[PDB]
Amino acid sequence: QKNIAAFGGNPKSVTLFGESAGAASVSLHLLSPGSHSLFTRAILQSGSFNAPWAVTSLYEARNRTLNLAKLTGCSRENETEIIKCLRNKDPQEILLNEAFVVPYGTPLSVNFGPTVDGDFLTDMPDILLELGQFKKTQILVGVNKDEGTAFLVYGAPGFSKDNNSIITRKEFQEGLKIFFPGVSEFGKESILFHYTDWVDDQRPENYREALGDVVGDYNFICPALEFTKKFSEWGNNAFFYYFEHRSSKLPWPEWMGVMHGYEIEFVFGLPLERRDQYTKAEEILSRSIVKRWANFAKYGNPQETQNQSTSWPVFKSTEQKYLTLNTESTRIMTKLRAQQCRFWTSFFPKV
Amino acid sequence: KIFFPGVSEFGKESILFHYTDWVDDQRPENYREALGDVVGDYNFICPALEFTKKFSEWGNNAFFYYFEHRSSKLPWPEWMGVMHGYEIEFVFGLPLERRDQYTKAEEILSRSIVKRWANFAKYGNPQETQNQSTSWPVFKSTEQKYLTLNTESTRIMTKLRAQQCRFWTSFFPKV
Amino acid sequence: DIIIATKNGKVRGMQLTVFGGTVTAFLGIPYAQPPLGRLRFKKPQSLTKWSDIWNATKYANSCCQNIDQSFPGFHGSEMWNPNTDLSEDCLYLNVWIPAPKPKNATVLIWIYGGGFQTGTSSLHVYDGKFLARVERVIVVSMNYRVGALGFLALPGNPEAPGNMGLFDQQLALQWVQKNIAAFGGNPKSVTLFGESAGAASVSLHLLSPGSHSLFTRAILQSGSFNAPWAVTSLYEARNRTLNLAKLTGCSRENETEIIKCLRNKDPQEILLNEAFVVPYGTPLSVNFGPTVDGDFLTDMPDILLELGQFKKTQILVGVNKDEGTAFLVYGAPGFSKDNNSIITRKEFQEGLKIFFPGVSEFGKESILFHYTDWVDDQRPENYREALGDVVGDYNFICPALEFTKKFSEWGNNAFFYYFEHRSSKLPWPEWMGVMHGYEIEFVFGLPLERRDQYTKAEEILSRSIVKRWANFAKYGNPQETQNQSTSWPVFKSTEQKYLTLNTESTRIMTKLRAQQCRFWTSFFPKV
Ligand SMILES: *[C@@H]1O[C@H](CO[C@H]2O[C@@H](C)[C@@H](O)[C@@H](O)[C@@H]2O)[C@@H](O[C@@H]2O[C@H](CO)[C@@H](O)[C@H](O)[C@H]2NC(C)=O)[C@H](O)[C@H]1NC(C)=O
Ligand SMILES: *[C@@H]1O[C@H](CO[C@H]2O[C@@H](C)[C@@H](O)[C@@H](O)[C@@H]2O)[C@@H](O[C@@H]2O[C@H](CO)[C@@H](O)[C@H](O)[C@H]2NC(C)=O)[C@H](O)[C@H]1NC(C)=O
Ligand SMILES: *[C@H]1O[C@H](CO[C@H]2O[C@@H](C)[C@@H](O)[C@@H](O)[C@@H]2O)[C@@H](O[C@@H]2O[C@H](CO)[C@@H](O)[C@H](O)[C@H]2NC(C)=O)[C@H](O)[C@H]1NC(C)=O
Ligand SMILES: *[C@H]1O[C@H](CO[C@H]2O[C@@H](C)[C@@H](O)[C@@H](O)[C@@H]2O)[C@@H](O[C@@H]2O[C@H](CO)[C@@H](O)[C@H](O)[C@H]2NC(C)=O)[C@H](O)[C@H]1NC(C)=O
Ligand SMILES: *[C@@H]1O[C@H](CO)[C@@H](O)[C@H](O)[C@H]1NC(C)=O
Ligand SMILES: *[C@@H]1O[C@H](CO)[C@@H](O)[C@H](O)[C@H]1NC(C)=O
Ligand SMILES: *[C@@H]1O[C@H](CO)[C@@H](O)[C@H](O)[C@H]1NC(C)=O
Ligand SMILES: *[C@@H]1O[C@H](CO)[C@@H](O)[C@H](O)[C@H]1NC(C)=O
Ligand SMILES: *[C@@H]1O[C@H](CO)[C@@H](O)[C@H](O)[C@H]1NC(C)=O
Ligand SMILES: *[C@@H]1O[C@H](CO)[C@@H](O)[C@H](O)[C@H]1NC(C)=O
Ligand SMILES: *[C@@H]1O[C@H](CO)[C@@H](O)[C@H](O)[C@H]1NC(C)=O
Ligand SMILES: [Ca+2]
Ligand SMILES: [Ca+2]
Ligand SMILES: [Ca+2]
Ligand SMILES: [Cl-]
Ligand SMILES: [Cl-]
Ligand SMILES: [Cl-]
Ligand SMILES: [Cl-]
Ligand SMILES: [Cl-]
Ligand SMILES: [K+]
Ligand SMILES: [Mg+2]
Ligand code: NA
Ligand code: NA
Ligand code: NA
Ligand code: NA
Ligand code: NA
Repeated sequence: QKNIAAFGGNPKSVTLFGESAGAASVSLHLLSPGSHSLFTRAILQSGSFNAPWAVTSLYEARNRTLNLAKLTGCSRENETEIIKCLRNKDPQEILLNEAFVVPYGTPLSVNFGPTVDGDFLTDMPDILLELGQFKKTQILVGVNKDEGTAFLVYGAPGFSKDNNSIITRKEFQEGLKIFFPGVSEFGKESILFHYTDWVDDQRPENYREALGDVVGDYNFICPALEFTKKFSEWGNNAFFYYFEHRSSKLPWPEWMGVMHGYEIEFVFGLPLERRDQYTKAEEILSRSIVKRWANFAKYGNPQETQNQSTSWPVFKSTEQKYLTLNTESTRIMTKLRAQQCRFWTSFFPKV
Repeated sequence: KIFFPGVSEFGKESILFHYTDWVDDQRPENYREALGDVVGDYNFICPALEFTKKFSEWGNNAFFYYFEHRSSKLPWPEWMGVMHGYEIEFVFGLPLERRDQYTKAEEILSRSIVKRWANFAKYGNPQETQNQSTSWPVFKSTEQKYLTLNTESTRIMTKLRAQQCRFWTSFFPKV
Repeated sequence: DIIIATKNGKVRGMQLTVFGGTVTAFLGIPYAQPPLGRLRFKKPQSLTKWSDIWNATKYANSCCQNIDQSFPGFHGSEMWNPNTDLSEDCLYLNVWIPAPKPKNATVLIWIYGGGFQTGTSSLHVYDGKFLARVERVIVVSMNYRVGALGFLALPGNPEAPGNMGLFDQQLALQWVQKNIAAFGGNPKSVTLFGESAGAASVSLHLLSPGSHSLFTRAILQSGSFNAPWAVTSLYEARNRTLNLAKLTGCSRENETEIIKCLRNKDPQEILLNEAFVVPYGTPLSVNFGPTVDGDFLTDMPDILLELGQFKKTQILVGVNKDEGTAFLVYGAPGFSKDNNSIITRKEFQEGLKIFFPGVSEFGKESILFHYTDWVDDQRPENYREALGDVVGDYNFICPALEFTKKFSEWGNNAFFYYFEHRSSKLPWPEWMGVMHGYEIEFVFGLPLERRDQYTKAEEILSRSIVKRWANFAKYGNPQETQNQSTSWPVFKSTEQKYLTLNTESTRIMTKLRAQQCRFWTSFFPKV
């Protein structure tokens, strides 16, 4: 705000964009009254603060601060004395102990993250979202087709980047234990139930695909769609995309599909670099995404107006139109993961 | 186990789960009341409400009532409340018989139900038009208005057992 | 040790433990010159400034008032009596703030009832510490003058212009605009709330142009200014000021000479005579209350309501299931807190005489007629229940519903509740049901105190009401969003949806007391 005019920029036309925790951050700036006047609009790539990894409760937070003290020989009496001790520790001694403040972590553990501090965040963010207490502006929100797969190779039994990861029923069950460690037996059976009614050939990859869907729907896609619904109910324009292109250069194996984080290079326009070995179709998809992001930032409308492109409709409650981003045919579709999200959003929270 | 013998372990836990989140005093009758609700919702009330929704979606007028008066003469004990089958005597007008030991309020409730059933039969509209009565609204998808039948205050209400019926009607059949 | 710098100087507070946490309480901060001597009966004058640290560590003097002596030793009446010294030196206010000091907290300002004749901010059931702890709001409450000391009127004469206690309230709201940021509060997010005459006061601030910029929204618990006890006409007002003079040996010639005489009287001599300025009073008499003064209130409030001349904002409005019963034991024949109060037809008739003394014979028969068409068993309590319904519908429920309709017709969101839970601890007997004033303890979160012998279901109902009031104040929408709760719909003309508050099943219902209110609102006024 203070300096960008000197570089030829317009402080009145600032768009935030971010991916994963970076997207959850963009979403919290839409909520924080101290950020309201520092930006114009927002773009959220695979993340939002209502994802179940994004915000730590006060209770877990103090428990984690105190466990960190026990581990560093910093358990004290005066709280300000705990911190003063902690300031004397070598940064390495703090990093080494971070993983252990939690009794069981998952590959998506966020040990130290946003909290309701009464300053940045004045109330529980789900309450602010629901009651319309956020900056009124346009948003662009999206997710990748295979969000969940990247995490399976960081602890799910029977998975591996170096084979096809065909797993059994029993391995799937063990995998729900790895990803949902605090959850009751019934809570875990209910997941198995929703995701294993096969249609239907006895395909060997049934369980492998189901486990990636479980992880992506719960952690990324359903919270993104739900954030988008509630936000657009207060009258602002929203645009939703489903990214479904697997990079020709992806070094992870094929079963992992269109992974978490692998739209970013298209957004930054790396395939525009011809001397770089992306394909021609990839250059053109990146060039269209670049123009759409740029139009959204400048004009609040992510259209590509010159090349007979598919027109991107606004996302509303009720119709829930979204746009697919791929190398062949750009399509408008409706009600992404409708059945799955009813499960995660209206049933599972009760569990 | 007695009421859902063919049902999986998970199917049965899901019932326990929906019906035992207590609100909340540790009341000793919690489980007794929950088990009667389970049996009535699954077997009678949710299928009735669901039949009424689907039928009225094709354009016809429907009227829905919730009967909540316990007969002063009921020989079953009190914990059983407003039992299955014990509206019938009000519909047939037995309490109209004064020499029969129903109360005055019961004679009047039966007399109003008799007139409503009769008007529905003759005129297709179950109103009691002469005695400043509550007007019975048609039941539609979306609003789901229904009328309560009782001895004190006749009321229009909406969305009977909404949460319970979402369970029986959209989840449980999958089990 | 907690010291805050105000515009008028430093104040010191004290810390309280509440549910394993801390709240900081500043009790007894002055907000005006003591209105003594030549200032008796005048508008509150602004306060000078102190050098040194003002100690705000105990409740202050309550204002001069007659006391309820109908049931000595009985906690049901006596919990409403003042619990600090009575004095004309009573213009003080209280502040409860969360600890650690909040950054920009919403502010809730409580205005007590008592008929404009009684009441005090220091009562136990108005202690703001529970709301500050649980909801992280700041809670403010003030004392304001009541009785003749607060509402004597010779309209247009600044020695006794009328509405002085409403001006006392107004000046405390200004104190909050100027000072609350120093305590971590947001002057841009202030909600008024009040019960009974306190609610009627909140409603008059929605009408008074001098209050428009001192608050954001309003909550009205069992009261509004269109209730028939809430506003005195100019005619009754002068008659009452002059009768008061006859009684004190102050009848004079020059009006300013009447007031000067009255300023020499002992406060007791004024209190003693207050009951007699009226030829026949009822248990709901308001001898000295709001008037159309041309200053606070620029026209008859029913005219302002009807023509849309009020602050545009959200409101939350509600009533209790048995508003009328508390008043029956203060003069209705055959009633008693110590028996079941089964009364006859003839006692009911005598009771209408006690409650509607200026009303014609036909006016009284019309009431009997609307409320005694029995349905139908010859139940012995028919007449007892009918008389409480009469008193509650006329005085509280129908004026509240009517205020809510007219207000929401000008485009603002309104929420209406019907409170139907009888406290497990109620010391009044059962036939009195869900009495007037006995939601207040749920709103202030007293049952959150486990060591206090309310039930578990009561803790949970209070916790949900607390969250709803807090959300309304912060966000203008009284939802409880986390616990699968019933969603509270806005009240509109036409549908008239309202929410029930009870321990079992929270319900949305429509058209509360439709038939009764047609009677009170469209027929009875003609009588
Ligand atoms: C895919 O590989 C996994 C991962 O573990 C292995 O990596 C392989 C490429 C292989 O070279 C192997 O030596 C290495 O350990 C296999 O899962 C393992 O299966 C064994 C049974 O031998 C289990 O006891 C192991 O605990 C399990 N390891 C882990 C870390 O879970 C997996 O079976 C294989 N799948 C195929 C080929 O379909
Ligand atoms: C309920 O009590 C009233 C109130 O008056 C009485 O309080 C009682 C508890 C009792 O001890 C009695 O001594 C005391 O006076 C009764 O009303 C009274 O009824 C009498 C007839 O005896 C009338 O002449 C009185 O004027 C009347 N008193 C008042 C102040 O109105 C009432 O009858 C009783 N009702 C019951 C038991 O159902
Ligand atoms: C927060 O509090 C305790 C902390 O216990 C932890 O001690 C830390 C220093 C760290 O090393 C961590 O791994 C360890 O768990 C949690 O209680 C644990 O759970 C077990 C259950 O078997 C208990 O026996 C112990 O109290 C403790 N474990 C061990 C091995 O000492 C507690 O669960 C946690 N609260 C949460 C997650 O809500
Ligand atoms: C206002 O004016 C007179 C005031 O009369 C009153 O004198 C006061 C000092 C006080 O003690 C009060 O009790 C007394 O009533 C009212 O007229 C009264 O009504 C009677 C009817 O029987 C008349 O005979 C008298 O003028 C007077 N009564 C007595 C006993 O002296 C008048 O009604 C009132 N106006 C209103 C209420 O609108
Ligand atoms: C603890 O010590 C700090 C810093 O040394 C001091 O300022 C504070 O007053 C003390 N607090 C408590 C709670 O003992
Ligand atoms: C539009 O088409 C031209 C060629 O016809 C091409 O060079 C370019 O990549 C396209 N522009 C955008 C923004 O997609
Ligand atoms: C209507 O009211 C009359 C008396 O006023 C009564 O006798 C009768 O029971 C009522 N009729 C019906 C149909 O309810
Ligand atoms: C206010 O409170 C403290 C007591 O803790 C005292 O030191 C101070 O002087 C008091 N002021 C008075 C009594 O005026
Ligand atoms: C508090 O919030 C308001 C808006 O409701 C804002 O204008 C104000 O300046 C804020 N003050 C702070 C954080 O001190
Ligand atoms: C009466 O006396 C007052 C005050 O002493 C004086 O100012 C005023 O002019 C007089 N008014 C009338 C109407 O006689
Ligand atoms: C919500 O539910 C929790 C327990 O599940 C309970 O402790 C609390 O009283 C509730 N919160 C509100 C605001 O009602
Ligand atoms: Ca976490
Ligand atoms: Ca006390
Ligand atoms: Ca009056
Ligand atoms: Cl199994
Ligand atoms: Cl569709
Ligand atoms: Cl509804
Ligand atoms: Cl008669
Ligand atoms: Cl209706
Ligand atoms: K389920
Ligand atoms: Mg009171
Ligand atoms: Na990772
Ligand atoms: Na890459
Ligand atoms: Na029978
Ligand atoms: Na009273
Ligand atoms: Na009480």
